[PDB]
Amino acid sequence: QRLKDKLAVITGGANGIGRAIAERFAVEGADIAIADLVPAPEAEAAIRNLGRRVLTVKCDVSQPGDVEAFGKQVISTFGRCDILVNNAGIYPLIPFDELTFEQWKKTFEINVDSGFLMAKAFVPGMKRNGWGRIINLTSTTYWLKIEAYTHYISTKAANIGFTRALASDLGKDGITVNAIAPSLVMLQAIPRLQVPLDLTGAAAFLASDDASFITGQTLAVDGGMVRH
Amino acid sequence: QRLKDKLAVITGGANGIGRAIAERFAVEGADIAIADLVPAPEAEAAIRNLGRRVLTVKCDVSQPGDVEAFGKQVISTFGRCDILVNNAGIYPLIPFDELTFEQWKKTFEINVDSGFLMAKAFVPGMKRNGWGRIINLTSTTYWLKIEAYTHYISTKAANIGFTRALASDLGKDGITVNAIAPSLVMLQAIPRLQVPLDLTGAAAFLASDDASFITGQTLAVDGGMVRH
Amino acid sequence: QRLKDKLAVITGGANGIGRAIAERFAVEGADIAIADLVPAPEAEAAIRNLGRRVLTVKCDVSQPGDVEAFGKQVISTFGRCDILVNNAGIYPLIPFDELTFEQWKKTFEINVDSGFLMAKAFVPGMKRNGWGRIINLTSTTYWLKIEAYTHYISTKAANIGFTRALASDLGKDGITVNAIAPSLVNMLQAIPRLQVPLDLTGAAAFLASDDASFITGQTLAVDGGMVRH
Amino acid sequence: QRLKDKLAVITGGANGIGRAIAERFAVEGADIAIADLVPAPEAEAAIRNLGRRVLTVKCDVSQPGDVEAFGKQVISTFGRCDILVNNAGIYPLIPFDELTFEQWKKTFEINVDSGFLMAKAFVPGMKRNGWGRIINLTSTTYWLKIEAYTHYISTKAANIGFTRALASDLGKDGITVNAIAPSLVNMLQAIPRLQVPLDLTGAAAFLASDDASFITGQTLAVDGGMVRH
Repeated sequence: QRLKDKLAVITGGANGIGRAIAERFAVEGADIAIADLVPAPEAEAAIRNLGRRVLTVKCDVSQPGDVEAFGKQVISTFGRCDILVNNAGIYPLIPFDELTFEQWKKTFEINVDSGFLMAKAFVPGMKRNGWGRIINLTSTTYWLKIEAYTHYISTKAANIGFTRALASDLGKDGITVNAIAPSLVMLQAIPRLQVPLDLTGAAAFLASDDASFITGQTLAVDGGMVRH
Repeated sequence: QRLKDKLAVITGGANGIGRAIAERFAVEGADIAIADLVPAPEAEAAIRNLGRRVLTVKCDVSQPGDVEAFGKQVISTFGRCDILVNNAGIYPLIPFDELTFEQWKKTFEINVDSGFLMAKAFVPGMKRNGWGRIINLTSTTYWLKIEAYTHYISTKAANIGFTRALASDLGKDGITVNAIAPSLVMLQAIPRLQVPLDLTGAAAFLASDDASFITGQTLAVDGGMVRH
Repeated sequence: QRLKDKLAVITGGANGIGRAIAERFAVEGADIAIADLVPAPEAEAAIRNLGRRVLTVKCDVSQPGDVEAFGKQVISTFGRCDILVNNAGIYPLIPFDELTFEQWKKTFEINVDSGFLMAKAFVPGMKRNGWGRIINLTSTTYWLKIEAYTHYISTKAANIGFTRALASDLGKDGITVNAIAPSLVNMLQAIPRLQVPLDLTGAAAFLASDDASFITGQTLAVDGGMVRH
Repeated sequence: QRLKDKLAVITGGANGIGRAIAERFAVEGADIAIADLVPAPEAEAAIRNLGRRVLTVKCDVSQPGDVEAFGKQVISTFGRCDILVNNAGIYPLIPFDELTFEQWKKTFEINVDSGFLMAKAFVPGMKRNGWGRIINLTSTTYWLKIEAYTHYISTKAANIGFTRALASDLGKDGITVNAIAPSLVNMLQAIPRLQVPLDLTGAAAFLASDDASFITGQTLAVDGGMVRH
């Protein structure tokens, strides 16, 4: 258990990749705090069945108010967040001539602001303790030619810039900041369909002390399609 | 005259790199339209000295209303915009601990929303004429370890995402979308400081027929410091 | 023990990073085969102390004859090779105006040909077993402005192309091919302290495990956050 | 006439992209020196028709003797070499299990050594005069998942490393070193149409001109917007 006595936060952790990472971290000894719009009964039962503590909060991660309240709550309950996984995000297909400023803005609020708001809430606790991990979810579409995702790819690129820049800011405090880039769901080197479990090993590795000298990096886990 | 009979819009073109690019484009034969919060007397004089037309409009490129008005004025005055240079942007140094959500948002509104708003205003005209050029200014800090620029580097990264994704959406309309990455102003291969004129060649190149098959790319002009 | 019942080959494993990776792999439960110019008594003792099998062979990894002989010996001795770490390499500083074709050629033979020769020797066995891991050591100097390394950086870039192209070739065989980029032996890093061999071992073990079965053709920089790519 | 009174050398300039670059440089005012295994009658005609001087030398760019002799002849003929375009190279499709060390080696000798040998030949003069442009041709396959090109992609990656490292070595001497990555020749590109030699000339002329004095160590992909780096 590489994450023993650690409290990990996963946004959008009620389902999909978010939940997969949450459980993997729990398996590795970490207690869990999930922030999402919908309830996470499944994740909660699986995590508790592992003997781990878990808290689920209904929250709109794009709203400063909800994130501040979520942060206070997580701090009151577990006292501190050691690992922050910014997984929350939307990816609607929208042709450029139909893309409105409102849709564009909404995409940034959910995909980018949430990671910033969450960092503001938990970095202080990490700095005080001299150890921390922040993992941002980006996308391989960042390196691919694909239409109707101008708003989406712009935010995913922002996630990488956020990762690199924040890593520079927090590197002296024992905190690493990295990103994981899954495919958006032949062109891959490994002819296998991607599944959430394919990303849990990388997340666990990055959140462990086996990667303490690794920060500001983006690790693509996609069967070898993109190269960077 | 690689830019003969074309109207180029340069946001934040009153000074610095924006101004240098505007004048070079004029030298190449293009009429100019500048969007900025301040007047551009020096720029106008240089452009008119080249026998080219110029229009400078007081405009807050981050505000939908201003951009929409700016767009109608440009179309009414020149009929169309063939080249859009999204150069406008702010880059204040702000340590993460000091960085607020308001400053974070403001940085995105100026550095990222502007490019989207301008594209929405001028892409229709380019598509109709079957030719267009959009050049986004980003920053080499995107690949550098430098503190106090989490907000800034996140937008600079978004600019690249925007470049790559929009390039894919408009590639079939005869419009190319590229980005130029100047350094922020020993580590360089070329031992001398960067000056505005070092970037004009690349901009004129990307805006001409010599680069009609180049799109979605990011060109670094920094004396050989970053490599990507 | 994620590497239990695995035979891992480490080139240039008698010292430094090579030796460190070999020992960590042994800790993970794998047996070890070392190819190097000099003997590896220290590494062998540490590996045996962990209760693992270890073989060291005098070998110039740039010579096809040597590598071929090394391959046969490893296969005979362990039955197979599941993990190949192409660590071997040199990095002499040589100003361009002083760099000769002989030196340039020598740098490629050791730094690039070794990895190719080692792959030709162990890939068949991996393909047959339907599982394999190849890890190539490159360098962050690949993304850095630094003089007197035109030969070195050229080979380090080649290591990456090799990594990417071979990953494509073997993607259907259950074999992944990735690279690790350490800094070349403070204020320029996000993490201030100096890099130590142990900083790379965690990354090597991860890539060699099932935790990275869907990861291939990638280059992982472990340098305290200096380079970004 | 951005290249007015310059002497440019283009390896493999008898046909395809090489020739296209040669003719464009001639259009921009430069005299031409071509190194290739075959004659360039079509190229020589067009260039002389542009009012420019041209020299074509039967030459195997992978051999030190040939290159050294080519350099002396170019300097002896024009008294200078301001621009070097390392365009020569081969790209045979070869599955990994069939790729031999000999094939691997030959691919490096032609695709990589040639660039080095030409630099040693012309860099001294560029440095002495304090102005120079070196342009290396690489390939977008460097960033693409594609099989049977392990040898090829490894050399194309070497070209980028060479470009980056040499740029650092020559940056203080008024010399820039950059690379152009054309696609190896529809819906995979942002601009659907097929790539043609002319698509690369604009970038070649740009980099070799004074419009790119502050650009060095970079790789410019010209492929219709397929790859992104």
